[PDB]
Order: sequence, then structure tokens, then C-alpha cells
Amino acid sequence: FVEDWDLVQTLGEGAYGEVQLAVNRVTEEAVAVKIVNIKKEICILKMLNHENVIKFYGHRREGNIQYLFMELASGGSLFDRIEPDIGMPEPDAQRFFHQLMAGVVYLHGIGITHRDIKPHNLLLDERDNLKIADYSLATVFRYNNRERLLNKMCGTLPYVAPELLKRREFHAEPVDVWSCGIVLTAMLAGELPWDQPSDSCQEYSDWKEKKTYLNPWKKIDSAPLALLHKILVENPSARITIPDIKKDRWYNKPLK
Ligand SMILES: Cn1c(NCc2ccccc2F)c(C#N)c2c(N)ncnc21
Repeated sequence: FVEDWDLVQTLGEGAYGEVQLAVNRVTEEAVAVKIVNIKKEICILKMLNHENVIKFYGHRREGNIQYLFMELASGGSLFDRIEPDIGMPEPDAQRFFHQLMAGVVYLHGIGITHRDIKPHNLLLDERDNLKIADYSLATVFRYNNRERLLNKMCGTLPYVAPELLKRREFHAEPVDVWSCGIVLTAMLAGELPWDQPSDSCQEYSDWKEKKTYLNPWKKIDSAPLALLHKILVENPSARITIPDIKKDRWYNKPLK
């Protein structure tokens, strides 16, 4: 197989391309290889250098098929650690949310929006450290210290922020904060609050009308629910920013 590496087993079968575990036969060094505006993805990946972000190793073409060498995460995905209808222990949820925020802070710091944060894209290494993966929807929202608004609609409807359904153009960062809130709900409740944040979705209307006696909100302790109250605000300008999330009571609660 490709140069020094053997493509042993498949780990992803998506609409982009597939992801294989590449064990080098020499050193035994094991990595992840993805097989295939992919020029766009590559140079975003070369930018990435943070412990809560999938490290890029390098690219290789073979006529028709491109090969992306990235840090392996042998722990699978966060999705796999969420029990349906239950979620996970609140302390594990807090640790993952800490690592997730660190990751999103980094990306935003280098002027990058991921645009498709959800548990399927949050992989774990062997010591259960979270890594933000899949920069195939990722784009630059800040360059030479000037922000550009987004207008491409993308991501996954249950994770997606309301402004993306309604506004012609919108700020990148509140969109990623929003989806982080949906991920936090899923970790604490083991279900997603709504199919879409649209005025035509009952469960979303129920949330705007603060009916937290309904699921999934009633499975969630008052401390994190208060943070979810600040994160899932429909007006992107009133929605909490990451610096202010970092000051939240539950974010700063000791748990084991
Ligand atoms: C299982 N697995 C991946 N799945 C691909 C994938 C799944 C979902 C969304 C996007 C996407 F690309 C990886 C990747 N990237 C991956 C990895 N880097 N290290 C270990 N295991 C991995």
C-alpha cells in the first residue's frame, strides 16, 4: 500500500472519503489516513497545532486518490460514550466540555471556524483526550485581523444555530458556541433537544417558552442547565461568548 504504510482496517465510511488505520511496517508508528477546495482543507490542516485538535502529518497524491495523514485517535468518538436517554456521568461531560472549549478557543484564535461540531467529529485518544476532527467544512472567518461574515449554510440541522436558517449572513463564532451547547445537552441527557432550531419545531418553541419541566432539560442538573440557558440563546449577539462561558459557575465546579 501507499509507500511505507499498510492500510490495515477502515474506521470511517463517509460522503467525503474513507479513513484507514495505517500501521508503518518498519517503525510500527500507527496513524489515520483519509482517501479521496480539498486544497482549502489541506492548508487549514497544516495550520492546526493544538492538543485538542487532530494533528496533520502530511498529504500524498496517487493520480486519482489523495491521502491525508493525521494523528490516530484509538479511543473512537464521543458519540460512542453517550448512552441513549442517559448521557454520561456529569464529571466526564465537564472534562470533555473543557477540552472542547480549549479546542474551539484555539481554532477561533487562528481565525478558523469548524462549522460541524457534533459528537461524531469529537474523537478520543487512548487516555480519553478529546480532539476536534474533520476540517472538510472548516473555513477562515478572520484574516489580517478583519472578520468576514459567513453565508454558506452547512453542518447538521440538530446542531446548527438558528441565525444560519434565518439570516443572509452571520458571525462564525456564535454558530460554533451554539453547537457546543447542543453537544453539552447530548452528553448530559443522551438525546438532542430538537431536529431544527426553527419557529416551526415544537420542542424548540418549548425551549424558547422555558418549559424545562420537559425532556431533555429535566434530566439536567440546574448548574449546567443555567449554562445551557446562556449558550442556546436565539439572538447570536445576546448568546454567551467563550470568555464568559469560562466564568460560568458549572464550568468552574469541581467534580470527580
Ligand atoms: C474513526 N476515525 C475517524 N473517522 C473519520 C470521521 C468520522 C466522522 C466525521 C469525520 C471523519 F473524518 C477519524 C478521522 N478524521 C479518525 C482519526 N483521525 N483517528 C482515529 N480514528 C479516526
